[PDB]
Amino acid sequence: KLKAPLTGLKTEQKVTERRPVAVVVNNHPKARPQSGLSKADIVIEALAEGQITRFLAIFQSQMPETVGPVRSAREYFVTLSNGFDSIFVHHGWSPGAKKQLESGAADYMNGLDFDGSLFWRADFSKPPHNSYTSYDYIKKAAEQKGYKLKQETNPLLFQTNESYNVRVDYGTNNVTNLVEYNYDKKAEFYTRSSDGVITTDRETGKPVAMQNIFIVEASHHIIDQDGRRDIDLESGGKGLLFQHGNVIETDWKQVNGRIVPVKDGKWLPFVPGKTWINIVPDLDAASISK
Repeated sequence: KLKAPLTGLKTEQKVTERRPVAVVVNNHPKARPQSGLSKADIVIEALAEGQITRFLAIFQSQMPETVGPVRSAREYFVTLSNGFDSIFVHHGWSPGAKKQLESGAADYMNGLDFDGSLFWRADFSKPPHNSYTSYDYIKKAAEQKGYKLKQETNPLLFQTNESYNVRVDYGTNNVTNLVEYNYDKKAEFYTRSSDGVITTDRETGKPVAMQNIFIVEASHHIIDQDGRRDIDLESGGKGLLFQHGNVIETDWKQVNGRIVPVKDGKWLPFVPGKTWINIVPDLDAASISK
């Protein structure tokens, strides 16, 4: 029947009203492999702690069992979550993020408040990379805060040979953080790996697969005395779009809280399926390959 808003794939009527759930997911080496990333429609990676990146996994067409490890919230993540007015799930936060959310920026769930009940601690890992929750517990937390679980969200724009792969380097002089996306002509999708290991979902033991790689160049600026940096996600800018082994040079503008790829005065559509967005402070961090 109808299609899912964030994937463009057909689904059942009930999902059509399932409110998006955006979870901040730990991407520190010790947090891999994470749980539930294969069920996310959109996953956004961006620099968080030092040279370490962090994810915002947005679920809508598919809800995960357990998801995590959960990590601290950042302003740019609150902003990204809001592009879909999603229930914001996290654990801890930066000063800016705190005031933002305490100012009513979004319906949130802080691991701080449920650590011990709706949020649990994994025993095969140590803090603070052992913090998880589940869609079932997330619902229970919504039932207490009076958060609406059903709402319709405006869908993304989807469409109806060659083969280029891409790598993204976040690391610096001494620290390394390499992400690679390899297209599978046969499978007709991309595979991911970080620091040399293929990105899998601990919950399935299977590699995650997406149909769009969207590299976005956004200004990273320090706005803290400790050095914390923010990411200008409103000024628009340039980026790269990889789909079907193809590569497309593009720009991007923010349209209603969403980062929209636009080229020659028009929105570029996405291929139905999962999408992975990589925010980088320099489009130079990316490198394609045949």
